[PDB]
Amino acid sequence: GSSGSSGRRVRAILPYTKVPDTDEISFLKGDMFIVHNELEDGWMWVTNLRTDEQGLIVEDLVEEVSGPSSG
Repeated sequence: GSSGSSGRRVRAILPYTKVPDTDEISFLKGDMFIVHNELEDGWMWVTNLRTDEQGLIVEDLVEEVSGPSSG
């Protein structure tokens, strides 16, 4: 266990179409996730809270969940 991040939270602003014959996962707009590992080429090993599965999503199809406003 080395120095890193705790766990960034993001949300799918739009529905994606996982790739056929791969680990990728299909999510829907509104579905949250949990950033566990930060990959390269714009990718991260997160886990959908709805499907409760792990996969590879792009940081371009998600948004950062942070702010003063509640919720």
